[PDB]
Amino acid sequence: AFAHFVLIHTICHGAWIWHKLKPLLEALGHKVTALDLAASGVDPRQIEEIGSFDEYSEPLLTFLEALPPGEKVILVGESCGGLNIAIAADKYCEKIAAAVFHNSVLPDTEHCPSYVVDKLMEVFPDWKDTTYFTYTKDGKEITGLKLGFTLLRENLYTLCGPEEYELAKMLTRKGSLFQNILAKRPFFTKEGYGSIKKIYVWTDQDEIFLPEFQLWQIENYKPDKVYKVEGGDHLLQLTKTKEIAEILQEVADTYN
Amino acid sequence: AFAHFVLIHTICHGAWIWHKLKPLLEALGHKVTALDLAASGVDPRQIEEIGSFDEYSEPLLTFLEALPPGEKVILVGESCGGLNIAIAADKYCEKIAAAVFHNSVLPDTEHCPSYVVDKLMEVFPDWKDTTYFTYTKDGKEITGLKLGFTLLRENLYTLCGPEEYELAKMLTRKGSLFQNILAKRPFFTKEGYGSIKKIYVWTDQDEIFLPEFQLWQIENYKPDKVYKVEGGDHLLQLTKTKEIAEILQEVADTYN
Repeated sequence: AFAHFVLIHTICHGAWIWHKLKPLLEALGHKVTALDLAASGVDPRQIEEIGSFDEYSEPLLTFLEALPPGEKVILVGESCGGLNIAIAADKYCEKIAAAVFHNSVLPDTEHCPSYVVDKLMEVFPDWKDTTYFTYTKDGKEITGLKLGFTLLRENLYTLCGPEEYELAKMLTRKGSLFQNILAKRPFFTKEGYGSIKKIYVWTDQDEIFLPEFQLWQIENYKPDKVYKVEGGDHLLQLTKTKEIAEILQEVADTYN
Repeated sequence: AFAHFVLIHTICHGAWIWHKLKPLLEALGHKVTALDLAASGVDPRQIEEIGSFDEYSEPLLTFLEALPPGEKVILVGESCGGLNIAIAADKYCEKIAAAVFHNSVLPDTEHCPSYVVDKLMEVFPDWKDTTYFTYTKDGKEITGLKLGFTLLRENLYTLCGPEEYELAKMLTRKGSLFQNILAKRPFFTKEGYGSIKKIYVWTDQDEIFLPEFQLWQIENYKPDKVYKVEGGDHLLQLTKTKEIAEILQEVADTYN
């Protein structure tokens, strides 16, 4: 079967991270939308204009709003994209056939929104040459960051080619986890986010979202289906593009 | 020998177009700077804020200004990047060891700045699905454009892979040729731009900067050296990356 996939990048990243997977999915006959979230990729906004993970998700929310009644899509989020998925699901669960997590955070409904993010910081505390800054928006102090080039090279693009890593150095922008804002945000709902089908894709060779963290998330919030890709790195859409497309095809044939 | 190359993208493009060539040049021991011009790539400005090709060149001019006395670089421009080179040379000729034109416009000093651009429009009048718009800046009506996806696919990324073409669809932004502004701009000088060494690189398989146009430019303003690459397409830094690096190495060993 064919499906309409909506690819969601992580903070500091942009739609460009999906430049290899998107054409492959289309070669399978699927419809693919790869969005730039607020202040990401070529979006015109700067991070200082964004005050929460929800505002950061605007482009995704607006896209879903534009979907005619009856049209469903399969969301695919990488790394922190899982949070965008949760936010979107509490607003448009009926338009989501399923959500696919790609080495991504997996929020739940029993703990506050920042729960898995706080856990991630515990498992991976050293972000190496990543730099941080602060700005104020809507009366709150937000911590912004810019992923370090060494961190990118060693933990994210571990096995990616130098041509792919180059795009990261040229295109990655300042972003934020809005961690303190997530902590005070209303919990994700059981009726919205809790009701959607969730497929968890990962590899134990991920050098940033370590096995301890990912296995911890799976035990914390049981996915409907779990796919483990052998080898590759954190950026499976670059190092295991073909494998990811095959998994997404199966998801398309399973959930609608 | 080693040199410091400054790669300059064309309008509607960004530094990302050099993601393959930059690491290759560095693997040869060179220092490489790939800039995002105004309102291009991840530059924060929008095209409506730019009123001339000179303002558009700001990032290049600012970069050259920051070069300590005695430090020279080799400029490499693609397509319309040749105009940025001419503008930069009339301000920092002493900091330019040489300029390399990569399937690029080659301005002269005998005709107005828009001369070769006007000729290009005559040789390649149909830009297919490219769209146009107008905005006003500093009392002038400027024609902006957004390269059509079909034009990109068929004439620019002719022989490039679908993964490279995807980046173009995801990253290309609105831009402008500032043609009417160039027409009224003071002529490029013989003492500045006219004095720098110019190396012309091209391929007769270019589907947008056609052989008629490029051979016309070579006859119009005789380059110090001409390199013709067999095969490939308009984007030789993607389809003939290795060949381009070898040519640039020879340039580095020739001009300093």
